[PDB]
Amino acid sequence: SLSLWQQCLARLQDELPATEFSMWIRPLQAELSDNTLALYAPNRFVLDWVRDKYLNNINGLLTSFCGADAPQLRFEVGTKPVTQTPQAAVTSNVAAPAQVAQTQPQR
Repeated sequence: SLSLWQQCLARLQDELPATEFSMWIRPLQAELSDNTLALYAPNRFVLDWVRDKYLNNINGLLTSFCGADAPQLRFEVGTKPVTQTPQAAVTSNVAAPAQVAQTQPQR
């Protein structure tokens, strides 16, 4: 019924008139990990900012809710990066030893 993010928002808007959070969260995408509220922003700037105020607020609530269950928060820039490149290699080897020959008889 209720989601961490949602609560975090209302809590921040209820704790104080600070509506800024609504600007540094609306365009962002929060992710619940059953105990970790991540935040997806278009850049790192927003993250630092949000983690500056939002964090404090959220944390206070997480503990104020239960304390022994107070989860954590995460921050990142959009979705993870992408990878895709070729691969190859080459090797070699050369050799050609020898062995002297002699008997050296006696008398």
